[PDB]
Amino acid sequence: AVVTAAGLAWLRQYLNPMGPDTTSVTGYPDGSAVTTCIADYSNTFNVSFPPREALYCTGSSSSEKPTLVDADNYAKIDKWSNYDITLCVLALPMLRNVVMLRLYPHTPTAFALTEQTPNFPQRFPNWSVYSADGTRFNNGDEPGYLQSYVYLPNVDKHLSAARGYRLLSRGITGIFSAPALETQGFVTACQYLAEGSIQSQSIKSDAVRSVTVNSDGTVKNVESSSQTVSSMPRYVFPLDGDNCAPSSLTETYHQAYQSKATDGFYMPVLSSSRDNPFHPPQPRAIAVYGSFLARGCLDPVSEAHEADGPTHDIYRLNVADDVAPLFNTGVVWFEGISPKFSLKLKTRTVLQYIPTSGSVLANFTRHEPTYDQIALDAADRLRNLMPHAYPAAYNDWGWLGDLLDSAISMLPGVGTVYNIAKPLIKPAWNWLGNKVSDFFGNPVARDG
Amino acid sequence: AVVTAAGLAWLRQYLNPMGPDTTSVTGYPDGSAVTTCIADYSNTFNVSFPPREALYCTGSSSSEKPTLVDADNYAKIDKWSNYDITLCVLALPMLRNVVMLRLYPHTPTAFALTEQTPNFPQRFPNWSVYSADGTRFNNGDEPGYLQSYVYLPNVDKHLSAARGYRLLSRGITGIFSAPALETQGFVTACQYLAEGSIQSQSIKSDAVRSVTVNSDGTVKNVESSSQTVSSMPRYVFPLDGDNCAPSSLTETYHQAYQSKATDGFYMPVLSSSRDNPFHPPQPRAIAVYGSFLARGCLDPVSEAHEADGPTHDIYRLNVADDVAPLFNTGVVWFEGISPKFSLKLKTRTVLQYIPTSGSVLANFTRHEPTYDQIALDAADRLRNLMPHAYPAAYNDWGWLGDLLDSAISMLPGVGTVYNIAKPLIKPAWNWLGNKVSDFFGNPVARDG
Amino acid sequence: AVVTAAGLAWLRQYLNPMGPDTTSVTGYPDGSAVTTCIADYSNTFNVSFPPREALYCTGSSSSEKPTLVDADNYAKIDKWSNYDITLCVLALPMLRNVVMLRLYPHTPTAFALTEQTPNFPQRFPNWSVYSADGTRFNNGDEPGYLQSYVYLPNVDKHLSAARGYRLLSRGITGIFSAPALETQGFVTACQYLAEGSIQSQSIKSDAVRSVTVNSDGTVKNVESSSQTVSSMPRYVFPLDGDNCAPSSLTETYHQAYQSKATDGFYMPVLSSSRDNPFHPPQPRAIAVYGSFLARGCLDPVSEAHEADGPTHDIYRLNVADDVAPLFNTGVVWFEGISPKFSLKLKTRTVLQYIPTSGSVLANFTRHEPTYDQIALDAADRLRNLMPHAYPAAYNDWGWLGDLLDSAISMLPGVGTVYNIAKPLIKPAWNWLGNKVSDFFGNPVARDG
Amino acid sequence: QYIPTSGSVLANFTRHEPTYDQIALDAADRLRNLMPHAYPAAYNDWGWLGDLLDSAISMLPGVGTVYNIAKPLIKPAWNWLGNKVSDFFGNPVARDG
Amino acid sequence: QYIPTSGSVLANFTRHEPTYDQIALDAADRLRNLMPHAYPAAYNDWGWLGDLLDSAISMLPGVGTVYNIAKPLIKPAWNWLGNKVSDFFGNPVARDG
Amino acid sequence: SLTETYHQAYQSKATDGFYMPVLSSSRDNPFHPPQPRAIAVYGSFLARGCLDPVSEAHEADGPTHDIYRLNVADDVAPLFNTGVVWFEGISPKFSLKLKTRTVL
Repeated sequence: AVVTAAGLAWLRQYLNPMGPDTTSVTGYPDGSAVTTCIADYSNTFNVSFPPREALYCTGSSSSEKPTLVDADNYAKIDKWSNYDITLCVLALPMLRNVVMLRLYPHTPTAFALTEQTPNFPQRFPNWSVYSADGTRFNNGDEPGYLQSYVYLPNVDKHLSAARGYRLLSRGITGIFSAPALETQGFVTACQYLAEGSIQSQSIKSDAVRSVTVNSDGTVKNVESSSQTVSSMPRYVFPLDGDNCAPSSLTETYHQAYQSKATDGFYMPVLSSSRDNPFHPPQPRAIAVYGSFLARGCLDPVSEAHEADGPTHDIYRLNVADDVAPLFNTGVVWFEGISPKFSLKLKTRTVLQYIPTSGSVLANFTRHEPTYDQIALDAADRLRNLMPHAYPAAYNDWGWLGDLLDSAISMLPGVGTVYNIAKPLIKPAWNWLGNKVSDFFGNPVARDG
Repeated sequence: AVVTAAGLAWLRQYLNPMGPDTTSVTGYPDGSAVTTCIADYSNTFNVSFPPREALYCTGSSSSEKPTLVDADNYAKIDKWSNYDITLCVLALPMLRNVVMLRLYPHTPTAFALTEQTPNFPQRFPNWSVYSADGTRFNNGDEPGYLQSYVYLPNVDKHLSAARGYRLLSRGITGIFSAPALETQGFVTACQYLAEGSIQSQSIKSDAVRSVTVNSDGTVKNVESSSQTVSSMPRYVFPLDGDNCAPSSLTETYHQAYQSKATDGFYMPVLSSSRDNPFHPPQPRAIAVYGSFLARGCLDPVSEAHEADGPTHDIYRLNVADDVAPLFNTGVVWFEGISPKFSLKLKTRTVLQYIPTSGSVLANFTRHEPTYDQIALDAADRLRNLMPHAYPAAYNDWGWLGDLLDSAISMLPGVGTVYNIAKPLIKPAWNWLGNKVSDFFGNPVARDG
Repeated sequence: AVVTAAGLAWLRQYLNPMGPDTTSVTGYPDGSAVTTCIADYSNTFNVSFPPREALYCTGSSSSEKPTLVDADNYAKIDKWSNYDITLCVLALPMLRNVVMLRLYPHTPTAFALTEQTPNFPQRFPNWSVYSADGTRFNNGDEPGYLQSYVYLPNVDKHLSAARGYRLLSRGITGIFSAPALETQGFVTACQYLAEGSIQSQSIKSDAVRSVTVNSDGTVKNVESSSQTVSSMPRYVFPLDGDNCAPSSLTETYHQAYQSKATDGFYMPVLSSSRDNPFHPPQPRAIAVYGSFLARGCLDPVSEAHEADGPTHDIYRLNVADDVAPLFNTGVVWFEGISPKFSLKLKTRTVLQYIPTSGSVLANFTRHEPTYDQIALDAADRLRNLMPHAYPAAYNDWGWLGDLLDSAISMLPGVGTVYNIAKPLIKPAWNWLGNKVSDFFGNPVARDG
Repeated sequence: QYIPTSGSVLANFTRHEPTYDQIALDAADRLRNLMPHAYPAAYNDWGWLGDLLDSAISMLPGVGTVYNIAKPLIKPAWNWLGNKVSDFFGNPVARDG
Repeated sequence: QYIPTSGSVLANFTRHEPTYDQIALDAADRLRNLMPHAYPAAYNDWGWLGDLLDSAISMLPGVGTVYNIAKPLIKPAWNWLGNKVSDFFGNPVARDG
Repeated sequence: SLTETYHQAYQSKATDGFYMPVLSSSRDNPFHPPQPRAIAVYGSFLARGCLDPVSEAHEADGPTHDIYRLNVADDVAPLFNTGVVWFEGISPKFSLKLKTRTVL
């Protein structure tokens, strides 16, 4: 009839993963009564303009050969460094490869992605170059942008030796800095559910064509193996790549965060469902689900055009992972950034495991199978009204917890004992104008 | 603690889409806080016995050639027109292609469907003929029945330029008429959840068989490519085609509607779940999931029979669409109808969009992110006791809303303020006998 | 505001299927308002050490030929009968093939399973032999263990003629006996959710290699059909076969049941979710989802290694069924059993159907569409704290129902009228030590 | 009703509600002798049936009666041809329903 | 606003809220004649607008008035060049916002 | 089109007939002098003309709509609605008694 302490702690870490108060770590409030190990991964990366030595090419040049460093086309990228740039991070729900960084010479019209599968995508300290025309880059081309993945190795090691898993919470912080007189820029951030699924695209086999005109060999096997089959199953994400542009996100989502670049960002990525069931580790090739080109049987056609129906283009990422379902996909855009910037990324991912016997996790188990429905209902109610992001320095929210959670816990059904906790009003997060008010109208000091 | 006005309006349009009071249009009560555009499509079609000029054939005759009109086999169909006929409409949850009409010379034993993929299925003003033996019809055969799809083009155009969608409500009205002294007939209607899914049937590749008996060419590539792979993914509907016959539906479902033909029908198709999450547009080839023929590994067998396990026959419809999940499939049967009938179909589909930037929908957005749990709980409670269909002239239900919704909104949990609203009793919808009573025992005037 | 009688009866049969009081049969408390037929299958099997006449071999020997009896290698299995043995039952959620029995000469390190698809798996009265090295057994090999499936034929016949189904409850009882002075042994039991899914593994096609060196035939079709496609869809179960060993289950699950062998066991397998929606019959080849061997694109690689990513080994079972989703998988281990034992298995499966018209079920329909949310919430709350198994003779629990259900029904939300029912404490099920206490601290008489 | 044979199909659809009632059987005896032989096809859900007719008649059997008087019972007139039909308590019926 | 043509795109985005109001139209007439022609680009979300200006003016039309007095209305002085701007109720405005 | 566009639109079975009291669209009804003129129905334009960047040579042929002359002259009552009905699916041997009342 009242929220427990464990449920409240879980709610606090789920809504504010990077909060200074969230020192202890607690599991999902369903009391699964299973030996579980809750792991907390905190990582920091100082990303800046990459040097030439950590910059590989994805074209057919590095096809069978391992990664090829740029053959001193780095002059063009220095030319980029002359002017202002744009920096995007895409936080897909992938467990490892927490975020994908991308550097552009100037703001793109849309989040384009290469059709051909890239060669050797690079973990963060290295990058991989893509051409201006949306194609893989070989040496002697026109560089279009740089891309890299931020990889957590310990997450891989632990997901290896685990019977099941579920991601408890994840937050990303973006402490931004630049030399004085070069702080100009804007930061935009937005979350949105991009629910992927295990799908297989429709492909075609190759018909065999043999002409036996041997004197006694005249079989003439001309059979058509050119039928339609299914490619290997891949986890496809329906991220609206054509609408990941900054203005699109701003006008489409009203919880979208906007500020000057120096404020950084802080995205506590949130769920999109009520329940968080355990899942077995299941790494799969990730792909981004593009737009279809052949309508096919969307219009009156014959059987000959039955097969080539509405087949969407699939962009292979050449990256394999098991994703956390039902979590939002986040994305920011640091547009108009000085080239000699410095971004301190700080990611905190806390997630639960069912340890495998004899594995490492078996020595760090925790038996606190607490049950709580009030906390889950409150999480459902808040998910739909919490801001998408915050300034990087914004933590330890006074309204959070003793005020917001208490004021909202009275609403669920009539599971309420305290008559009234506190009236709740619509906040106004005008970070650009310094006219920000919290959920109870109390003005916030933008300095803190 | 009380249902809002927006939640009540949504409930009203969800339960009574064709209601005269439902003039305003409102979105789903979850307050998604996303720019949304709610579109209302109202369409009217005067379907009657088709003339010869709008009647194409689906056999191999129209395989590569476009649609072939019937080569004056129309004499047999006139022979149909001599006697009474039967008319079925199948309202699958497909977004476009709202319903599928079908004309039979006499009542079929079951909803048979052709095994071979038909050639050029026809939008409504045209029809396509199928043979009596359940096969595609070429000219010079025995016509078995006529089939057509009712297509909404604006729905296609809007679903093209939309990031996400969800179907808010859908209703179909069947105003029936016939010349005086020819009103004889019966109408049956029934809804039932036929939850389709993206599945791929198991098919076989073609083994290559080459006999190199050339003097120096003697490789003899005899490798068996005859392995088992997956066909292209299709959205399959498990509609019990063998049990879509009228009597089957009547005896199986107790909410099934029955009346004399002149009364028409009015089906407000209902959901089958609590939540209605947004989905990205995803047109796929629709198929109807038949019955399996080879048991395969359902019995002790070897590996040679491991592959050909329980593979069900799949009936390709040669029609592509993205379906609204979790909504019921409706079906009626106008049996014993005079051949020179006239049915005015009136479909109203209201559904929500997340507009794509620059698209048309972006100019017609609506920001009313209202939240309501009472309305959703009431919808869950009602879905399970609302009649499947109504007489065509039955609208503006007095019991609906101020009485039924109020009387039921007290039940959910104990989220109740008013002590008692009104006792609720089991209605008796005896439309044939003119002894109909509503949810509170008040007799209804069958005239209105 | 209070649990109904039908909801309470459903809860009782769901928690205690083999309870003597559960004579009447009741459906799921959601009031689906559909004609339903609830079927109860009670089966008894006296399993013992099989004789030579009912013992077939799974190797390539019985590949095209039907089952081959053992060619008097039965001497080795008699040698097994000299010493103590181990007996496992695996209760997967398969509707038919309720359990899978397995006999070992001595306790295995893990639940190994053959990589090659076995030949003709045997229904219970017959068994099938597997080699010691984890391979299929042909005559003249070293027998490793025996395996069989317990098959319910009536379930097959009824699932054939049914539009939809859902499994209401299932219980398995293990009355154990042995000659006097041979009762030594231990019994372990455990349930755990192993949520399977329809998956297709990634396989490769065979590239065609033709060398036309005919004088005029020099086409030289060398095209590579060796691409990557998807195998047929199979229902894969992620059962942690490497951790189905007894000690693993004991230390991993704290609700795991342990006792001396003579006590038998009684597993009321439980759900893992709140809702139990109807599903259409959908038999599929079952498979057990092993462990992957090729990391593939889990590490930086090229496109040539993109395809062969993290592909897990799949163990085909050569058995087809449609499984009940969201139910736990149970497993016991009778370790250190005398060879001349005798186990009376008693399985009770009660499950709901939507009858097909004209089918047999249509004559045994039941219209009691009762609705109850309190019962479902109570079931959710109990699922997480009920013991996994019981001694075979333990039924008719006093704490169950009038005490446990009443004491717990006050917790859900504040849907509570009676102020306090009874305090609830943590039970201690120390069946080995005869110090067992129920949910209210009342000591239980191990004799009853 | 059936008594299922073991192993037969009926054995999976059994029902244990062995309720006993003599009042219902006596009422059935009393009604059998005064119920109309047939009805118009559309005539169902009789208002007089059950809460009225069965209650009004259940007081008669012997003196197995608790409620003093339920409702007076009169002879109905089923003149379906003439549209002058009256039920067991004189209430005119709408031939449409 | 549009009156959609049948079958056209607008037909899928219609809105039925035929609200009637004469007070709003009269207030619009009264304000049109005294509202400033333009504003600084950053000037939005006027505090005086709506709850204050519209309320204070809605009492004037005829005597269609329930609230006795809302707020006295004075002539504003929009001296944007000199940073001496005052709104319709004399409250100085911060030129920064 | 009329049914879905107008919510005050009347629909019924044919036997019910109809009764349209055509209404004004304005507040005032000032007197006007008789002024018969050729009536025409204003169709849809075909030549965009200066709706797009063009020269003077295409300045003249701007957005000129097709006009359908009715070859009928009258003076119309301004500000009154235009009514329209449709008796669809009528038996050929029907009989419609029109009764018009105009007071002016």
